[PDB]
Amino acid sequence: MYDLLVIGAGPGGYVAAIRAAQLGMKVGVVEKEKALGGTCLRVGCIPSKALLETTERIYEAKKGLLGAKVKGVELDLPALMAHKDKVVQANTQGVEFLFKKNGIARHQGTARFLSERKVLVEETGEELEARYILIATGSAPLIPPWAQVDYERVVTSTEALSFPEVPKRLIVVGGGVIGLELGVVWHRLGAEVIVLEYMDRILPTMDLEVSRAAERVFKKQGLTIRTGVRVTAVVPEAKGARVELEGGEVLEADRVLVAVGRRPYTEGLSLENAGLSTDERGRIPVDEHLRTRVPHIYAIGDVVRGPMLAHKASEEGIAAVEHMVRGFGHVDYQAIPSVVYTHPEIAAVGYTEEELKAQGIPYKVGKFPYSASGRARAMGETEGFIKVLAHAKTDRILGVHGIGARVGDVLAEAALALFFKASAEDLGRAPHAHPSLSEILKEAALAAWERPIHL
Amino acid sequence: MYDLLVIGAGPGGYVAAIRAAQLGMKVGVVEKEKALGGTCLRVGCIPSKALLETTERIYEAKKGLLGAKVKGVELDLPALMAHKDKVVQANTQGVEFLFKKNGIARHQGTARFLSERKVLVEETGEELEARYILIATGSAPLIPPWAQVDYERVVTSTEALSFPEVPKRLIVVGGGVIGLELGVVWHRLGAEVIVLEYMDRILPTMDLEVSRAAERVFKKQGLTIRTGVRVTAVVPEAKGARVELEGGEVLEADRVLVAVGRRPYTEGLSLENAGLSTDERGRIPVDEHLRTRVPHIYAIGDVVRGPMLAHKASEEGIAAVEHMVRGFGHVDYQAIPSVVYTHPEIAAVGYTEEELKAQGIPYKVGKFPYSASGRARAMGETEGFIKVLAHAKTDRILGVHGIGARVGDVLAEAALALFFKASAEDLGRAPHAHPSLSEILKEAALAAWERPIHL
Ligand SMILES: Cc1cc2nc3c(=O)[nH]c(=O)nc-3n(C[C@H](O)[C@H](O)[C@H](O)COP(=O)(O)OP(=O)(O)OC[C@H]3O[C@@H](n4cnc5c(N)ncnc54)[C@H](O)[C@@H]3O)c2cc1C
Ligand SMILES: Cc1cc2nc3c(=O)[nH]c(=O)nc-3n(C[C@H](O)[C@H](O)[C@H](O)COP(=O)(O)OP(=O)(O)OC[C@H]3O[C@@H](n4cnc5c(N)ncnc54)[C@H](O)[C@@H]3O)c2cc1C
Repeated sequence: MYDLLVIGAGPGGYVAAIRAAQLGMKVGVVEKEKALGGTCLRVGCIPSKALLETTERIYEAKKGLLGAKVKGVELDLPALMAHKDKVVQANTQGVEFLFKKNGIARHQGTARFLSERKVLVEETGEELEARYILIATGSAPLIPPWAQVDYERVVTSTEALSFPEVPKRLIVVGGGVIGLELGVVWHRLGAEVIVLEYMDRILPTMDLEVSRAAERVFKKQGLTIRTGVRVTAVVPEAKGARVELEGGEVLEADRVLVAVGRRPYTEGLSLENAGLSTDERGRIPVDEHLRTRVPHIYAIGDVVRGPMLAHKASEEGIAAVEHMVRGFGHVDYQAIPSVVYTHPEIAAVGYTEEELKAQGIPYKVGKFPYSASGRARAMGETEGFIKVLAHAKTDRILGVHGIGARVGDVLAEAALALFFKASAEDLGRAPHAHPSLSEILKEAALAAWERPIHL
Repeated sequence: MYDLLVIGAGPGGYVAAIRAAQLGMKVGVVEKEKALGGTCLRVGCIPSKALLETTERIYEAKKGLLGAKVKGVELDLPALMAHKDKVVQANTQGVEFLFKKNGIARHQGTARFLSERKVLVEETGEELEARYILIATGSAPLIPPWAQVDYERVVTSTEALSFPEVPKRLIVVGGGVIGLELGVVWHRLGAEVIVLEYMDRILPTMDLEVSRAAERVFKKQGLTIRTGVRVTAVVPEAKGARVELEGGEVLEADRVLVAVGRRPYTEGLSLENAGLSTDERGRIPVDEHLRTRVPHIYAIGDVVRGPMLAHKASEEGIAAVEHMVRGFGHVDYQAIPSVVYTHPEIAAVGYTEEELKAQGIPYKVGKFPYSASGRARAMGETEGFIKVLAHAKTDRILGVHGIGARVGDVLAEAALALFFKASAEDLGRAPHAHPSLSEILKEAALAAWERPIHL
């Protein structure tokens, strides 16, 4: 039998499988979709970043380039979508390559538990046994009952990656990362975009300061952002769709993207046959080693608690399989960055000010603006900042947060510093290339420690 | 009198002055040029990066943007140069702001030693005394006797930042960082550029594998690069200039940039009156705390040994003044990155393979290509790599090197890892955002340690 059977071939599942193979396990993977790579590769991170990177270049050329006159920039939607598809194709084929290289067996079908040690692949009729089972079934779009999604006029993120033309009017229901990113993609191509959010801010996982800054920037760019608004219905119409709000207001658009969250996905898994159940939010409860209540069955990624991120899922996959083989594993949740791939980028790592205040932890704030950065100035960027939060007594970095050009790339270093349990002093004293955006992080760190040089 | 008198207001001097004021010293600074910021801000890092960032965007638009049909792009050189000037001016005014904020006194003129403790500001006639003196006089372009520089047709980097029109043909004599960067700027604007280097490689401070890749990339972009050639004369002509090579070959061009290096600058300083002298290369010898042989006189930056980089100078400035006040101070030379701000960027930190082999240090190589990167592919980038060198016994990161889009940004993280004396395993295990160019570093690190997930 298998040593490890993995259900799902997303970031969590497929990386777990490769690591397990590296540890000497005989591994099988069941995935119901034809291509490997999960939500992230097929309809998530990869296609969305393809669209974001390319539209960003297009948008900047349309606004004008410093030192030049651009005579014309015409969207070529077939070419834009072809690039997206080619990037996805290359990535999924890469996972296939790595499975074959690492000797990982793959089954195509919906895995369903028969017992705690046996799983049916419903399509092939195969019954598979394993010593360890790793549930990595991911998530799915949350579709509230009031949202009548027809996958045409009222859509999820998947269809929003592939609109057959630019929507004259797009409404995004939900002010989270996914909807905002896709809102920006189509706004750059000429769509009038309106974002509706029930909560009193967008990007709720970010530090409040960063959420507020993000809203200002996107409004300046020309998106309409409306927080504190409860959508009561979304209904398709003949050649568009309407969005009803609490109080009677009705908005009309050509497409409406329903992006109010994602829910852990366990449909068709028959968890009950393994002696398992989901909690109130649909998650599979796990302990600190990612074991369910049945000790040889682990769960990771979007199907369990924690930030619904690809690299969160993969790190949990690594820790789970390392625990299976060695009896020890661990994920440093405080070193996992969360990034929004708009321009400017928006990011968070470690604790927000809100979380520190709630936990009663005393801290110092260090902040350095992009306006004081030589490199940012050189690029024609002036807006944004990075903020370092450090413990008031120990100087330990507790969190790093920012908004600005490439801030996600810059905060890669911040995540490393957190992983290294760095002090603000040590981050700020470390050499940083001049002139570079990393110097913004350096000065922010110095400011948290004591004082910066350049403020 | 002053506690500290600093000679030179470049990255070394001006940062040292701010740090010194922070430590409670009474500080004066003598600078002969009207504007503060030194070579770097006035005629170096800042103007060159302004030109590089802006021409990069113009050049991409000329080549075509993914998902668009782009018409021809028309250069506006007055607008390009206006941006450069505006960036420089904001940066030099920033230094003025910080001097005033920190209570640093400034003198305009050439400093010249009268004794070990007294310095004449020649143009104001002031005789200035100090407890500590910090020589941060920088460097100047190396002009070999065979190069007849008239600062019009045959020029240094300073004039090459401000050519009145795009030269139809530009020849760059010297294949180092500064010449290559400026060659690329004008090439993007339509110049036929030829780079001549005496050594058998360009970018001699890079890892040899990286130098070779750089040569291939720039040739493919359309630069002519000729290594192994000795220029024997450069002479201005009426409407151009000629470059003679050993053996009789003569090249002709509209402008010739002589960028064969920079030399430590101590002209007019009368070092001998301080009881000091320069070595054979023109450097001021210093000990491990940056003291000259006269222990209250320190020297830093381009005027002393080590990489001639702005952040190297400023770090030595911090270390020198922390030694004056506290008797501490430290510079981690192994963590200082050297970056070339072309596209793709080119970078090095810590030891090259050549240095490791020369020193007999056993090491492992880990390499991950941009071709395997999800984020890189989404951007339309496929070329380049990052390479991590780790000690064969201890797994200590010894060096990190790369070429690729934004590789300098990515290697900010590598510099931090080196500063923390971390292992390849430490770096490779750290969470990294997906999809991001930083994952290229992560996978290279894991490959150095043992094996990556994605190869
Ligand atoms: C548009 C969009 C953009 C995103 N952008 C980013 C981003 O840039 N960065 C980031 O970190 N995250 C991003 N995400 C989130 C990211 O996609 C998820 O966090 C990630 O995919 C979670 O990985 P996972 O392995 O837990 O689950 P998934 O990637 O969802 O994989 C689960 C797999 O399990 C399969 N499956 C489920 N049940 C069964 C069954 N019973 N039998 C067989 N197979 C089954 C599914 O077909 C699926 O392929 C984005 C998401 C969306 C939709
Ligand atoms: C075109 C170009 C591009 C560059 N790009 C980069 C890059 O992007 N990144 C990087 O790290 N480095 C770059 N550099 C190198 C960088 O400029 C130097 O490493 C840096 O300026 C060194 O700082 P410093 O303080 O030692 O000397 P400097 O910046 O040269 O400052 C010395 C100052 O001392 C003054 N001075 C000298 N003698 C006297 C005297 N006796 N009295 C009064 N004043 C005096 C000079 O006028 C000068 O302003 C570049 C250089 C060039 C020219």
